[PDB]
Amino acid sequence: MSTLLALDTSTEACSVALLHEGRALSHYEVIPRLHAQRLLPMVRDLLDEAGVALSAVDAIAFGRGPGAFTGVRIAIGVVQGLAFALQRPVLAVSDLAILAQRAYREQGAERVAAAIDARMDEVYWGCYQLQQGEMRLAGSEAVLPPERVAVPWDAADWFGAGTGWGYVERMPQRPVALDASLLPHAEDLLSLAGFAWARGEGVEAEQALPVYL
Amino acid sequence: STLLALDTSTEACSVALLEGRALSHYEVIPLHAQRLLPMVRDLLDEAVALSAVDAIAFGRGPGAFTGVRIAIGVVQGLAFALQRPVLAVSDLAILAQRAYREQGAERVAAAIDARMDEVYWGCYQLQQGEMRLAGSEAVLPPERVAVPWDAADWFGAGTGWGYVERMPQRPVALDASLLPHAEDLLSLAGFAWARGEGVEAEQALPVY
Amino acid sequence: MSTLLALDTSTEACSVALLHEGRALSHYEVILHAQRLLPMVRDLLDEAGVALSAVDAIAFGRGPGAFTGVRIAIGVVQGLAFALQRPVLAVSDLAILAQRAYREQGAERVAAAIDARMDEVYWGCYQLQQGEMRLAGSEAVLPPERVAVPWDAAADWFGAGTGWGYVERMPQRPVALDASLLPHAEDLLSLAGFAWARGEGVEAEQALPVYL
Amino acid sequence: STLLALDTSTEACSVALLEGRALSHYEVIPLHAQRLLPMVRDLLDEAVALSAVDAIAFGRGPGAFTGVRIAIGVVQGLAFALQRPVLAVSDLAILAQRAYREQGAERVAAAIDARMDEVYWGCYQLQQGEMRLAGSEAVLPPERVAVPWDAADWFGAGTGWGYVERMPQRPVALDASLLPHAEDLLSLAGFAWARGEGVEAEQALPVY
Amino acid sequence: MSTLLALDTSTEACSVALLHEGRALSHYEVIPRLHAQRLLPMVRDLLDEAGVALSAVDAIAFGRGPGAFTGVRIAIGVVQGLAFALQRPVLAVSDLAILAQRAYREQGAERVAAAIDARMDEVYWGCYQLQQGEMRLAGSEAVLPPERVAVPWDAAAADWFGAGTGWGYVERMPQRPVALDASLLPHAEDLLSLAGFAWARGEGVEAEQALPVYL
Amino acid sequence: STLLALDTSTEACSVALLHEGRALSHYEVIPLHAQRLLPMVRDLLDEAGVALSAVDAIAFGRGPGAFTGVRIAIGVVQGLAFALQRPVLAVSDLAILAQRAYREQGAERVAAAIDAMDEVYWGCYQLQQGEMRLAGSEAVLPPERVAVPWDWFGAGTGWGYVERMPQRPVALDASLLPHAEDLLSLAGFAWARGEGVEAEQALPV
Ligand code: NA
Ligand code: NA
Ligand code: NA
Ligand code: NA
Repeated sequence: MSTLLALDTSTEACSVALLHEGRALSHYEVIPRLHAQRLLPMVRDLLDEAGVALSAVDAIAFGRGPGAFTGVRIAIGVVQGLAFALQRPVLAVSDLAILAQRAYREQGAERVAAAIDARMDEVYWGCYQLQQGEMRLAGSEAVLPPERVAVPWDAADWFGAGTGWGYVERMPQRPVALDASLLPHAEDLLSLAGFAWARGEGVEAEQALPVYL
Repeated sequence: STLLALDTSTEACSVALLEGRALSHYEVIPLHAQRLLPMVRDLLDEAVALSAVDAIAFGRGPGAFTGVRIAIGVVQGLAFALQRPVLAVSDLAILAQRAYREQGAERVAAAIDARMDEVYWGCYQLQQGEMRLAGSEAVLPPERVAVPWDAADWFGAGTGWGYVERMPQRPVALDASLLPHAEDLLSLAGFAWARGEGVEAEQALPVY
Repeated sequence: MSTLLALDTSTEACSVALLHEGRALSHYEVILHAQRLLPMVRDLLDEAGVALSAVDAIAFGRGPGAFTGVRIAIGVVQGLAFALQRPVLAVSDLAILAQRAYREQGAERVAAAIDARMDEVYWGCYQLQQGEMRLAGSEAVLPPERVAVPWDAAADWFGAGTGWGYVERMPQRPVALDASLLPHAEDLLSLAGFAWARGEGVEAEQALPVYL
Repeated sequence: STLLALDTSTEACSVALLEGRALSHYEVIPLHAQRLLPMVRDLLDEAVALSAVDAIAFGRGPGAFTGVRIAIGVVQGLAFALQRPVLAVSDLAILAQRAYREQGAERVAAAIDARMDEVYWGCYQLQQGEMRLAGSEAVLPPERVAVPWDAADWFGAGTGWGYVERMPQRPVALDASLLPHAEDLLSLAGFAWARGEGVEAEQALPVY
Repeated sequence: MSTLLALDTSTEACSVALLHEGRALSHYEVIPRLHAQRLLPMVRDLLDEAGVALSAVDAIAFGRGPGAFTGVRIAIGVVQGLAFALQRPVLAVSDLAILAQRAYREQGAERVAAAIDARMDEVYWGCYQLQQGEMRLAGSEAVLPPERVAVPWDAAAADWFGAGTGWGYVERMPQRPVALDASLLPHAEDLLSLAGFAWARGEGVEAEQALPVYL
Repeated sequence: STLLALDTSTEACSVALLHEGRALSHYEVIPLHAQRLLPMVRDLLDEAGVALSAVDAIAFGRGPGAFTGVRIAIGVVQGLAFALQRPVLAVSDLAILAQRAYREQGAERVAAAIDAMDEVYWGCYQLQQGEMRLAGSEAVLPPERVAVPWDWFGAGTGWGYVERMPQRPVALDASLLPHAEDLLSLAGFAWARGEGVEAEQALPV
């Protein structure tokens, strides 16, 4: 039924995805910070390949951060512009959540501690737990030095996801399994956006905003 | 009486008002020093004069260190210039009252996520119309957390319940995503105002 | 009939402006633009009672200026322009200063300087040609000591922009200067007028910042 | 005109007021949500009606993340209920004006200590009666700090000058212990008010 | 009979051109994109549009500057890489000459003083005069403060045109022409015209050889 | 797989080839890259008895490093790949340093640094199955702000600004530059994972 567009430029990965008639399509490229250069062309190519008009889009999902300061904000701008002009709602979704949901798609983890490298020798951190198909946040998200990091579980199997885990040796807990290369991917944003769209969580374009931690 | 209710203690930003009618505005976005005042103005006009307000209620915390303090400063300012009293209410209590209104929970163990791998903890039991603190509020690791009832049927409300697995006891049902809501603060303020609990603007302060 | 929307967030100023049926409206506020720019755009179209569908091109400040601020404008403009299928008009923020200084003080020769990161200034010199401040030479990012005008030693010229807080380290200085001017969308719009008239518009995808 | 001036951006807590007379109250203690409002009341009475105030000035920062925000919230509240405009002023500028009034410095490199081993940096030059920003304010490591004058005679004011040894240039004289003072904010507000720079209570916000 | 590919990325403009069987074809695009993105796609599009295979190219011309020494560097590398792989000669051509050839094509000017803005209060300077359809340098190019630039013809009696961004400095120059165009930029089509004259003289350098480009 | 690898990221100029599982390399320090790179490619090719048409993919140092030298190697690579119709492999110069310092000094973990005005290019790498993989993220920072993600080596031009790092290492080489053989190593890893891209998309950091 619902046609949803998903954009993420919060990290080194620039990706875009489209839900249309139950089918999901994605483009994903890693570049460094040429995002402004490549985000629209990608939307254009995806719509073109799918044969979907932009007017067909019911809502635009975006990675709201945390991640790169300028990166995140490029996504925000494009999305703001698109949704205001179309007069459609937007869905803000955490990049830590996107990480979590990807680790669930690719590695089958149901309990993920998402961590993203951050400026000034901290990392962004949020732990997620599968609930009815959706990785949902457990506790709160934060920017912490890797030393002060902690899980909300006890004996439980969990996964370390994201480039924050480059700091694993400096961190209290080590998980049974881990992936420190993993980036937010728009395909997974699209899944999360679906759950949010089902609960009707969409907002006006003016409120498409980045997070502060 | 006409009462005004503000809360910025969590991700949630919320304002509410009580002539005899009761209205609420609730927006989840982390910024609070930007959207608070507008929400006030939007509500006063879409319902009423500001100088008609007899008292102002607020979340005193616990919660976000800066968040609670923004609401306090606003309330401190509003009330001083108006020369009206204020109504200090706990955010754990608001959660309690919310879980009552929403799911009919008469016994609510409220837990809000705190810094440094801890939770703010408070247990509330429905007395007359109101959730009321059973014992005292604390800041604890999740493994040291405890309830004052026998385990009876009780509810877990708030973000602190992300740590449920690490706690020594779990309720039948719980909502890990509940946040303090200004409507519920307003209910709680009714009880406090009717009991003459108001204080002068200066004494409006966050909890420690 | 050409209707032009103009956005600028390159510096602490956030401004929008509209050109419709030979009329020019503009708002300007000095204060996180991501919160403010789009609401301003809304209020403005409302105040002029115009619809976004009417707009033929969107003009923007392409920098130089704040790295992230420029990018916020570029992102919104890209997004508006793509959904609307309209072309975009890139205009320099140094040019906008020059155009403002001409409007506000009659200066026909303006050395625009915007304070840049790491003890440098963005520098560009402009002179009036048929009512448009046009670039004379190149824009650059320079230490203030290495800054130079393309004109003969005082006709008079004017120093415009926050780069002029460095006037004492510069090898020369004008008779008059305003180190407090910021880009203003009304001037962006005047400039846009000229660029639209020469068909300088480009696809939404190409709305990008400059690097100096 | 009658103007009110608050600042809680540093350790210092300070309030000041301008009928034609000018009075100041200044106390150094780290708490601000407690002593601010009283200082307001003490000053209004030992001099004047609150509803007589035409505008309110405040330190917008930089400084203490929570500190600045407490003053903002107070000012946001006061001004809204009074329905008067507000006057945003930088704390680095206040330092500049203070070092002028106190030691006669016409060129002041203001530096306030910041988190994460950095300093807030702003250079000010006396123009007409007022210190005015030369270039822009920044948050820098002390080794990257730079002045916009030739080295002429200039002054270093504020806590950021604890890091002087790590900076690439040092002035003839400096005061590492200066803090923003409400008197000086009030001077700076005069210039801003006379230029019609006031804004509506909501737009009162801290700097980033 | 000769097939030449031409590209220029020395300024804000990216342009590409092709001589094939006596016909010229060119695309010119002015954009803020970094060239690295757009130069190859433009080459691709032009070849496909003309129906010419890369392997049919006899030689490749490029503007060797002066100009933005980022876009010039891009050009030097692409062309050297394309030519190393094809094993075909390279034809370095001055951007000051390209301007002259352009002012001649567009404006009819047979004597052109090309000037391009340079770093640090200087301009790149070169004077050009028509010979047999080709604008030809007289006598060398320099990077000079604007007060020292000079023309080799009589500044007043002769008819000459000023071309390029350096003419921003015209007030500081010891002479000026009746007409100038300080916005004029290099165009690959005029690079092509000049490449043909150079090719016809047996110019052309293997990619391996030291390139007559001094940056 | 026949792989060709090029670096002019810094002052050093180097090229390498992997043909028939043999790895060959030419290294030369010369402050002149738009002049010596292609000769080096041709010489190395002769010495391997390989024709450029044999090559399946072309690796290059994408930076960071000297802005001129990087932009030329990028351009050369794009040109080669467009004409041969071959994919390209972008590899960080900081990773290349880290791979060199492993091969040469045995270092199982490296903190690569390259001088940029004031700031220096920073990246920390760890060995994982013979490949020096990035730990956190690469960054441009002033020398003082530099952090580490952890018996660890310090590599590159940027370790000349050692004082107030704040951390000093076990051992270090402040004159270590990127080397094509180590770019080659890293490329083989990238190749094997299907990381190749179009010539069009070869771009610097
Ligand atoms: Na980090
Ligand atoms: Na500067
Ligand atoms: Na060009
Ligand atoms: Na010049």
